[PDB]
Amino acid sequence: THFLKIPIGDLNIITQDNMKSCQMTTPVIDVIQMLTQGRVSSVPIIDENGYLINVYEAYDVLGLIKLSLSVGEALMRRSYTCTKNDKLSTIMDNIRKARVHRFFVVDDVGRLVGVLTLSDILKYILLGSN
Amino acid sequence: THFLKIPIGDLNIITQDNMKSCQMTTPVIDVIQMLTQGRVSSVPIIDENGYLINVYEAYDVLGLIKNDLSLSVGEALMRRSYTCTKNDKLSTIMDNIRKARVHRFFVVDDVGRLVGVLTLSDILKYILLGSN
Repeated sequence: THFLKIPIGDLNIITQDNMKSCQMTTPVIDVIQMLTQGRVSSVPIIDENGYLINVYEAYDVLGLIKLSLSVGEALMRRSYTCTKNDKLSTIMDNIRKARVHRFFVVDDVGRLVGVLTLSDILKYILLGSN
Repeated sequence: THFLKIPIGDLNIITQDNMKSCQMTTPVIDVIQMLTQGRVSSVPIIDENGYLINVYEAYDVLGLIKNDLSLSVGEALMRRSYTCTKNDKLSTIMDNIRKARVHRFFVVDDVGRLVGVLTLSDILKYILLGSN
């Protein structure tokens, strides 16, 4: 019950592997390949310096086709994140509301530092047994 | 634009692989193991005769924890405030996936029994192959 108030940065649950990113100039078709090959349902979109500006989700692709155009153009006019300091309690709530499988972790300036997956939260809970 | 009107049962996208199920009496703690080991975010709840009863999600688990996770799936369902057939058109299914935000759609036959599943991942691969 006390683990809920502990900052995720100390919960040994954030990972920095398999979080390949894309850019405003990345073709959608290329991002689809990233989603399928990487077993992920969303890819982070950052700039040249590493700042997280948004994300491209498998859902967006479904809306897109009711190809080669970049991610920027694909999101043109159509209808998330946390820091290592946030508490697991508020994060689990935001995950439920937004219904996403990955919460990207950004530093104090907005740069992508890691990712917190729903899978790792569940495993944390599973071990919560014992 | 014509593939959107084709029934998924003819799109060679439905699978019968990783789809282990559970029951109303299955302890949530056991369900959590299925989600993690199967690398899935939801598990189909079926009964003794194969009928699809409901679906339990990882999001549901997060709900129970604002306490003991040995409680059955049945009881857990009480604390929370999906499906299709091989005849449904791809267009209808992609819209429902988008609106409900799920990664898997369980496929049932005409009698309501689970016969397979349709993952978002496979829909994407189907789209990707659109590079012909």
